[PDB]
Amino acid sequence: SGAIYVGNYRVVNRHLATHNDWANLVWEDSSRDLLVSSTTAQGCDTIARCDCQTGVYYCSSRRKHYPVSFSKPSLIFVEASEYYPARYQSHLMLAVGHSEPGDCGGILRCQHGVVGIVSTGGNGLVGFADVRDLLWLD
Ligand SMILES: CSc1ccncc1NC(=O)N1CCC[C@H](C(N)=O)C1
Ligand SMILES: [Zn+2]
Repeated sequence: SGAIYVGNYRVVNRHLATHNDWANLVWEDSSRDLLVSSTTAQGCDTIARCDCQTGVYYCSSRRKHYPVSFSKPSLIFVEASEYYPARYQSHLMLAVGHSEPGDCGGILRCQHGVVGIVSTGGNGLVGFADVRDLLWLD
């Protein structure tokens, strides 16, 4: 679990969005596993606008942060799950690092701000949904 809070927006994994997120929907994209909902309170986070390929992510299954080198956002094949059929997920960045399903929502940050959130993983890999291209979040 986990979310980014920026301005009057809450960014979550689309497969983990709540009834309240869908009732206050701003934008969603199943191909990116992202959903953004509106909030009444001002958010605590700021978004990176950069081309960093290194950063640090929070891993809830280890209660720890880990450093990572990650690929540029791209179209990656993701196997079927209880949430989606087998498909290509877009704007996804992969890295070597531990992750389990419940780790989705952990933030990846570089020195400039929030880069994205954990969205996929397996066998020593972790994948992050990029948010740096969503200029309207600011
Ligand atoms: C950190 S998620 C993870 C980690 C380790 N084994 C497996 C997984 N699970 C996954 O990758 N998925 C299940 C939830 C929906 C994800 C999607 N973005 O399509 C795919
Ligand atoms: Zn950066």
